[PDB]
Amino acid sequence: ISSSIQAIYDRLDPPQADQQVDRLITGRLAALNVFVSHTLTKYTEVRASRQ
Amino acid sequence: ENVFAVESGGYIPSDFAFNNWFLLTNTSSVVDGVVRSFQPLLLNCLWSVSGLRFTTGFVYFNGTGRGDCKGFSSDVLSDVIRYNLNFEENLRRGTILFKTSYGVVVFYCTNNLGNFYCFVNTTIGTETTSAFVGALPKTVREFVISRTGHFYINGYRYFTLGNVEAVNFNVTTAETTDFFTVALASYADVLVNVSQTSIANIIYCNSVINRLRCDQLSFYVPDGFYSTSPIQSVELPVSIVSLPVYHKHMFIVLYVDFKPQSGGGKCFNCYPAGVNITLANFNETKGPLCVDTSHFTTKYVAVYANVGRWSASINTGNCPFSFGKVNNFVKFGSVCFSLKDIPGGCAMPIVANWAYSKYYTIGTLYVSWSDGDGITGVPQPVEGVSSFMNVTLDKCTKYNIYDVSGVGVIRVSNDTFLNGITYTSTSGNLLGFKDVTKGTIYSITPCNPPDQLVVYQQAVVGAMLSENFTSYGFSNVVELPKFFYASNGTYNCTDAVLTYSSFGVCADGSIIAVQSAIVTANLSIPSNWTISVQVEYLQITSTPIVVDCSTYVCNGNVRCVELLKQYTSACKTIEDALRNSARLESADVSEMLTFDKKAFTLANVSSFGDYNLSSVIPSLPTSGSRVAGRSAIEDILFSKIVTSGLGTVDADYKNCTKGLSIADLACAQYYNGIMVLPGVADAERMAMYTGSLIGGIALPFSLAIQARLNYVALQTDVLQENQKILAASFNKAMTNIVDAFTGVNDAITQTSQALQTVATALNKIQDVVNQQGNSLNHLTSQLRQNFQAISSSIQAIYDRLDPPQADQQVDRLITGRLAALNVFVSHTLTKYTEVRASRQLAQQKVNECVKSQSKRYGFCGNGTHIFSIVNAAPEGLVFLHTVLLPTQYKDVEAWSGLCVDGTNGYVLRQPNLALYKEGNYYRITSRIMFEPRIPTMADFVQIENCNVTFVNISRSELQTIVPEY
Amino acid sequence: SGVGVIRVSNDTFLNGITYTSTSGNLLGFKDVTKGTIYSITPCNPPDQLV
Amino acid sequence: VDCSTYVCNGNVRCVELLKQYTSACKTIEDALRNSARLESADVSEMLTFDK
Amino acid sequence: TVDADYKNCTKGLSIADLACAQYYNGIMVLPGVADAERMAMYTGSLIGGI
Amino acid sequence: IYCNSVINRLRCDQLSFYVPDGFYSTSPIQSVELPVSIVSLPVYHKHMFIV
Ligand SMILES: *[C@@H]1O[C@H](CO)[C@@H](O[C@@H]2O[C@H](CO)[C@@H](O[C@@H]3O[C@H](CO[C@H]4O[C@H](CO)[C@@H](O)[C@H](O[C@H]5O[C@H](CO)[C@@H](O)[C@H](O)[C@@H]5O)[C@@H]4O)[C@@H](O)[C@H](O[C@H]4O[C@H](CO)[C@@H](O)[C@H](O)[C@@H]4O[C@H]4O[C@H](CO)[C@@H](O)[C@H](O)[C@@H]4O)[C@@H]3O)[C@H](O)[C@H]2NC(C)=O)[C@H](O)[C@H]1NC(C)=O
Ligand SMILES: *[C@@H]1O[C@H](CO)[C@@H](O[C@@H]2O[C@H](CO)[C@@H](O[C@@H]3O[C@H](CO)[C@@H](O)[C@H](O)[C@@H]3O)[C@H](O)[C@H]2NC(C)=O)[C@H](O)[C@H]1NC(C)=O
Ligand SMILES: *[C@@H]1O[C@H](CO)[C@@H](O[C@@H]2O[C@H](CO)[C@@H](O)[C@H](O)[C@H]2NC(C)=O)[C@H](O)[C@H]1NC(C)=O
Ligand SMILES: *[C@@H]1O[C@H](CO)[C@@H](O[C@@H]2O[C@H](CO)[C@@H](O)[C@H](O)[C@H]2NC(C)=O)[C@H](O)[C@H]1NC(C)=O
Ligand SMILES: *[C@@H]1O[C@H](CO)[C@@H](O[C@@H]2O[C@H](CO)[C@@H](O)[C@H](O)[C@H]2NC(C)=O)[C@H](O)[C@H]1NC(C)=O
Ligand SMILES: *[C@@H]1O[C@H](CO)[C@@H](O)[C@H](O)[C@H]1NC(C)=O
Ligand SMILES: *[C@@H]1O[C@H](CO)[C@@H](O)[C@H](O)[C@H]1NC(C)=O
Ligand SMILES: *[C@@H]1O[C@H](CO)[C@@H](O)[C@H](O)[C@H]1NC(C)=O
Ligand SMILES: *[C@@H]1O[C@H](CO)[C@@H](O)[C@H](O)[C@H]1NC(C)=O
Ligand SMILES: *[C@@H]1O[C@H](CO)[C@@H](O)[C@H](O)[C@H]1NC(C)=O
Ligand SMILES: *[C@@H]1O[C@H](CO)[C@@H](O)[C@H](O)[C@H]1NC(C)=O
Ligand SMILES: *[C@@H]1O[C@H](CO)[C@@H](O)[C@H](O)[C@H]1NC(C)=O
Ligand SMILES: *[C@@H]1O[C@H](CO)[C@@H](O)[C@H](O)[C@H]1NC(C)=O
Ligand SMILES: *[C@@H]1O[C@H](CO)[C@@H](O)[C@H](O)[C@H]1NC(C)=O
Ligand SMILES: *[C@@H]1O[C@H](CO)[C@@H](O)[C@H](O)[C@H]1NC(C)=O
Ligand SMILES: *[C@@H]1O[C@H](CO)[C@@H](O)[C@H](O)[C@H]1NC(C)=O
Ligand SMILES: *[C@@H]1O[C@H](CO)[C@@H](O)[C@H](O)[C@H]1NC(C)=O
Ligand SMILES: *[C@@H]1O[C@H](CO)[C@@H](O)[C@H](O)[C@H]1NC(C)=O
Repeated sequence: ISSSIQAIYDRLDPPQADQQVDRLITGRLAALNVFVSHTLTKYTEVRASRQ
Repeated sequence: ENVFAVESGGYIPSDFAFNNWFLLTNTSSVVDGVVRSFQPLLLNCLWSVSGLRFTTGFVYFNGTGRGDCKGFSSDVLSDVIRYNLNFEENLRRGTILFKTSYGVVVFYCTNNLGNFYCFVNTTIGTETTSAFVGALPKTVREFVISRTGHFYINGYRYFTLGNVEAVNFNVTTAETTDFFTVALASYADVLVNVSQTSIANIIYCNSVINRLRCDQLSFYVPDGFYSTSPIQSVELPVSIVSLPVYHKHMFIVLYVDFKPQSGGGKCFNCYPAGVNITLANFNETKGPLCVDTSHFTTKYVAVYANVGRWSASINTGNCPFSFGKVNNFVKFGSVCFSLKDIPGGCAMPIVANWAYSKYYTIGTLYVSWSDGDGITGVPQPVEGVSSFMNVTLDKCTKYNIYDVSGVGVIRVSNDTFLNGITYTSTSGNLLGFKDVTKGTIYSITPCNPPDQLVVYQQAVVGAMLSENFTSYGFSNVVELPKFFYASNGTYNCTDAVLTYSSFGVCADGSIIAVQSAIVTANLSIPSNWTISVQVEYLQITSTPIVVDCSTYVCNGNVRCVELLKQYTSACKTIEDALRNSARLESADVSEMLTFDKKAFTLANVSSFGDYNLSSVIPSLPTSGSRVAGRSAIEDILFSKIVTSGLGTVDADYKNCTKGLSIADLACAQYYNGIMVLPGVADAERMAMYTGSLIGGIALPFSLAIQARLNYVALQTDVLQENQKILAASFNKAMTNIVDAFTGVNDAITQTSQALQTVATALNKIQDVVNQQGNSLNHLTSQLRQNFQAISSSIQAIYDRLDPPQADQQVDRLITGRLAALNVFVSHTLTKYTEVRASRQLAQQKVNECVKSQSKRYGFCGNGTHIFSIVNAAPEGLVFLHTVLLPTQYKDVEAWSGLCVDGTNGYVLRQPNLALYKEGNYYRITSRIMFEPRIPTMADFVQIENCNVTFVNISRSELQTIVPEY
Repeated sequence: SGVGVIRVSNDTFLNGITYTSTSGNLLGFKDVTKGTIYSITPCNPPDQLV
Repeated sequence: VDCSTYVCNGNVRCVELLKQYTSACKTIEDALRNSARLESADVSEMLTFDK
Repeated sequence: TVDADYKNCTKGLSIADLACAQYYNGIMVLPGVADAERMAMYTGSLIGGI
Repeated sequence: IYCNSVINRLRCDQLSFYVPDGFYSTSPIQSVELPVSIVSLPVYHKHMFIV
């Protein structure tokens, strides 16, 4: 429904709200896992550059 | 008796066996694992009753009527009563009675198909509606009643009774030896270690450190820096801001009335009598009731009594909001309600239910809307043209500001901006807003932004804060260039146990920053030499993991596998990335682990005399089935480190379908298609490699070890005093580090240089084990997650649905589970790249330190190096380095210049060193050190002069300097 | 629900009626009337081919 | 990254729901922490001094 | 930004700059491992090596 | 090729006419139809047909 997680809880009964929020949790954990790959990649490239 | 005194505050003492106390469940009790849950394990009172006599009593969850409590007490409203039974007549006679808010309920069991069945006598008005409820589980050892009427027997919820005031349990006891304990308990938040489906040990997530254990599912937390946000204030003011608007106002009031059936002539639970429902002002001759006004409010009115176990409610049904919840500033372009169906609108069922066990849509509310705005739902009435702004400055607040909502601290701010009315980050969070009527700018700070905690030896030793006051109960704060730091630090330490960029933290939690032969001189030199053994660990490998992608994704379901084929090469690319990287680890480690039979037979205590290397040489093959076995320090190390509850890598598949017992983690993850390959570095091949490499120093053996001293010290250190006493000193140092691995022994500061390295090594090894466990846990646990489908159980989808519709549900699970694999592949490949660097460092450490004698400083221990020992460790090699250190540190004087035949003078161009004379010898050494090592040609230049600051010598006495001048 | 081989097993456990992995798969169950414990093995777990 | 704060924006109901994502945050944030510790070690080793 | 400084991010006297705004999202840039002082020290020593 | 033999199934499931030397995971094909087993807690068997 929204990116504003508080707005989901403002709108909905908790059983239905939690299944909306599971979409945001699953998305945001994927967004972190992408950023971790960017970060680790850059450290490996930089480790070669430092050597 | 096996019963205990409750600790003050209500906790269960950490040594307790949990002998017949069960982890409660609504379903699916875990076999082995670490789990975090709310459980009734915080105890408000506990006592026992014993079968010499019997007493019958009614115990109220408010604590009334309880027994004589042990160790501690509290008078709060309990959530649960636990009865724990020592004895064998179980529930097969006697009764349990519940004073329910409307009457007495009796539970009892009977066998009058020779086994026992259980029945509940709900009694109302003195008519008894006796009901069956289940078979009795065979050996009742615990049963538990919640205040909300859940009844758990042996840790499973057999049924529910609805709210209870008081419980009585009534028994006649065959012996004086019979007893049961009783406990009144409250739901508390705990981390639990479960083995063979029984509680082994627990911790409570109450203290700052235990919360950091719980939130990482680990009983041990490795040293490091951990992010945490402190728990937020339990209830919050509300603040509201909006643009002024004409306050035309409306109430949507919904009234629900219904009656029970009664007297059994119409059966009390069977369908609601007397149902009446209305909206106010729903004159349906006008059509659906519509919100004409700018602000509206929703009210639900319960006209019915809560007679018996009857309840009623609105539910969201299929709407993107709930009735009631639309009062929270939800906005619409138009919204309308009806009790007759309306087109395109969702419907909210007006549900009555009895006992949460029979449910009736006594009506429904039909609701329809346009998105947009001009209609807002609000908590309470409003009037006129003027509109309030309601704000709670400087306190954490729940806000709805210009139709944006969240939680934070609202504060008036020094900025002025012409533009806009709300200000936001890239992430769309509110950062501030403008009071449009007044031109003031307010800023939003999230209350409890993340702090960061420094953990060292499983206490929080300090914290890093965005503000200048002592969170976490620390004593003092200091400013630093980019944050505040808070600690119980005395600022009187110099050795850092952790480092974080430019900053070192010492063991007190206190924080710090980190970084002559020319002269007739007085300089300070060790007249005695002492040796220390220093310990370092490098990971050599990680146990390769290969996943059968088809089995992981589809759980073996045949329809799923046919659908998975459409994901062209998706499995192929995942599983081949894991296979290729496993093949490279196997090649590299197998290349590294050499052997040499000659050196291996020499690698023995017989070959070392005074030097008690007995603890580090590989053991004889007492089994005969091997060339070698683990050393004493290897067995201590492998046994001292707890294999993770989150996922094993010591897998063995040859029992996983013989099936004589319920699967351990190794088989349980193999069922999910995850295979740990056999370790590339077998304990035999490690003992062979390591033994050969220790034997490489025997290639007279103590005299060769003494020759390694001679690179520091020629003349003195071959004297029997040094030969014997340095060997005795080595044996003492070895005795200290083998004790330190064997068990916790306190380090004084002098031993702490060595003993901190042992503590550092064990924390690094336990961290490697725990990271491997977590990586594997995150993969297996994702199978439990349903990716916006009906269920994670792929067979259940096919049980429910026609194949065309089922396959589109399953595509959600396939897409999710292929993403979960792709994440695990990145974890795995990352760890192999980190380990490849660690392995490369380790094999050059083997060359320089272990085989050679390293000429570097600080590369093998903080001290002057003589030799190294290696041993196996978890996924690892561990190193012992032996190093020589100043003692009896005092003046030994040093000379600029030497005067030759009393007539010619010698001046020296070797500033890296110090030059000194003793016992008819002259010796040149690093500026503060006691190396009896001789000077050389072209260190000295010669002049037709002498000075009184020189020493005096003939051209034959020059032989003490060199034979060459 | 699922597919697998159900087998009577040597274990005894007091707790629960169903037993599960971290992945939420059934690993076994208890016949509540009789106190026997049964274990579930998935038929055709992955082998590996050279 | 504080994975809990990134995913849930500090909302308390969300954090209780996020606990069900067993070790998902733990593996993200420990990968970032371990790699940060290695960068700090390597650069701190490289940047010598001689008065 | 990566030139972060957290010691103003809750004093709150002005609306957050990017450094605080991303810290609100739980993203922390650690202090640079190579401080301008430690760089000047390393570099100076290494130029002095001639 | 026809995905009938053990090796040809391993070719087909990798979309390759050539399979490189190595170790390949496979689960053998399952029995074509299955008995049904049912377990449930005892309950009062009041019964109805929706025809
Ligand atoms: C099998 O399934 C059943 C359901 O079929 C599960 O039953 C539920 O279990 C959960 C816990 O897992 C229960 O929640 C806890 O209930 C405690 C008692 O709550 C009742 O009384 C309080 C007032 O005393 C009411 O507020 C509750 O709810 C009502 O009020 C809210 C207000 O928002 C309404 O929304 C509801 O509609 C109700 O009208 C209940 O009537 C309660 O104390 C407990 O609170 C702690 O935990 C929450 C988070 O879960 C914290 O926010 C809160 O701050 C409390 O924790 C802190 O406070 C304690 C105080 O001593 C301190 O020690 C610490 O500081 C601590 O951090 C929580 O709400 C739920 O009520 C229950 N439902 C039913 C219907 O029974 C079973 O548990 C499950 N079994 C297993 C084994 O999994
Ligand atoms: C979680 O709970 C289980 C069960 O208590 C713990 O496993 C047990 O751990 C103990 C040591 O804490 C092991 O005991 C040792 O076993 C060896 C080998 O038999 C023996 O030589 C030692 O003298 C000692 O007895 C025990 O074997 C092990 N039991 C099982 C069934 O695994 C586990 O360690 C707990 N985890 C945590 C983090 O608390
Ligand atoms: C616990 O709840 C019980 C039941 O409501 C309370 O006991 C009753 O209290 C009323 C008012 O004093 C009396 O009329 C009843 O006769 C009491 N019954 C019994 C058996 O005592 C009790 O007072 C409550 N206790 C606490 C600590 O709140
Ligand atoms: C629970 O209620 C049932 C039904 O009222 C009780 O069983 C009846 O008890 C009376 C008196 O002994 C007998 O006349 C009936 O023939 C019984 N009916 C059946 C079906 O057995 C039962 O005794 C109550 N449970 C108790 C008191 O433990
Ligand atoms: C830092 O010092 C403070 C005292 O200045 C310690 O505070 C105690 O904490 C324990 C555990 O919560 C309490 O039982 C005590 O009552 C507290 N004492 C006071 C005076 O507040 C704190 O534990 C110390 N922390 C560390 C890690 O050293
Ligand atoms: C208590 O249990 C005994 C079992 O012998 C039974 O005879 C008695 O009627 C019970 N009394 C109550 C009040 O449940
Ligand atoms: C119930 O079990 C007891 C146990 O000895 C037995 O004596 C009695 O006959 C049984 N009653 C029945 C089957 O009705
Ligand atoms: C239904 O309930 C409402 C609210 O109490 C009331 O106005 C109305 O008279 C009741 N009866 C009918 C037939 O609507
Ligand atoms: C602000 O909201 C609170 C919440 O109860 C209320 O008590 C107070 O009257 C409100 N102030 C104004 C100006 O409406
Ligand atoms: C505060 O506001 C005034 C006027 O906007 C400005 O001169 C001053 O520099 C500001 N100081 C800070 C710290 O924002
Ligand atoms: C921070 O706290 C300390 C100790 O109370 C105090 O001396 C100092 O003035 C405070 N302010 C700053 C900016 O350091
Ligand atoms: C502070 O450290 C110095 C040097 O180690 C020591 O002499 C002194 O005793 C220490 N003081 C305390 C009490 O920590
Ligand atoms: C060590 O050497 C001695 C003889 O030098 C020999 O008797 C003994 O068996 C050897 N021990 C081992 C385990 O190699
Ligand atoms: C070597 O040290 C170990 C320490 O446990 C001891 O058991 C052994 O007897 C010692 N052997 C010699 C030759 O000193
Ligand atoms: C495998 O089963 C056999 C049965 O003979 C047993 O002896 C062995 O200990 C079991 N091993 C494991 C790791 O389950
Ligand atoms: C190295 O050892 C010396 C002498 O024990 C000690 O003063 C110094 O602080 C140590 N430095 C490190 C980095 O361990
Ligand atoms: C089989 O069960 C009995 C009793 O539970 C136990 O003594 C025995 O050790 C078990 N053996 C195995 C291999 O599970
Ligand atoms: C932080 O606030 C202080 C207020 O005294 C100000 O002097 C300083 O310039 C600010 N620094 C940053 C980076 O915001």
